[PDB]
Amino acid sequence: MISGILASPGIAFGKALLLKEDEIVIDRKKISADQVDQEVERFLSGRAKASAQLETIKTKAGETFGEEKEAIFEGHIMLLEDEELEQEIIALIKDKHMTADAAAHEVIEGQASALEELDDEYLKERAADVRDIGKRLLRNILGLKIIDLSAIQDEVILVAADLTPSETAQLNLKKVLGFITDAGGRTSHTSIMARSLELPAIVGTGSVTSQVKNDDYLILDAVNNQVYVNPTNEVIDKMRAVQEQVASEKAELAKLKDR
Repeated sequence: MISGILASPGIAFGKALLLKEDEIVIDRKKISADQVDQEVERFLSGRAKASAQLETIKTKAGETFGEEKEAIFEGHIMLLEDEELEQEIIALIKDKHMTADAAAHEVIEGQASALEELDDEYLKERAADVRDIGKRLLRNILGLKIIDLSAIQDEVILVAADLTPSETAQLNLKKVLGFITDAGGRTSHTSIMARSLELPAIVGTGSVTSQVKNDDYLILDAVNNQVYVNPTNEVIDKMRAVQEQVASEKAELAKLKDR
């Protein structure tokens, strides 16, 4: 079947919520000196909103997990406000006649690749987290729609190949019944949420993200390390009784202490 790494015990039932994102496309058209002024406004002005959005998330990381994680997000903000990167990005637009989205991606292309050459869990993770900062800037300059994961109204299971610390830091723990992703690794941030929250979870799904679609009915067994896809009603009744029978057994244990 599908055997994952089992993060925490606990049976849960819910629909599959797949997170689908459209790839970002960069425009490589060369602009004229007349539109160059517009690129700087979108860039300088974009930082106005990006600095604010990233700044708000920074607090969520501290109010959600504690000051220990808040320091990591504070460092990312320093990169965006580095006066050094600003001069380089501005020069590329005016020197190479590149669009703000195009010039910005070039700088981000080397910042991420450079961090990958370091063999440290902190610096390496910074490579992936830094790339995320560039994606946020690109999404704001083009006015791309932003997915608000905190606006979920139906409790369901969250399924994704992997979540980045920023997305996990802003995830709403009250609207998600559990997490099931295909990132079985000690460095998987999703696994860390499960250990601190002890909520039932799995990460070594392997390739379930490539075999399930949003709205699929999934049962998390968190007992024998197996997930059921498209289970029959007869099978659902069998699993529903096992988890529920456990809750009733706890009440009976209180009466067995007097004999």
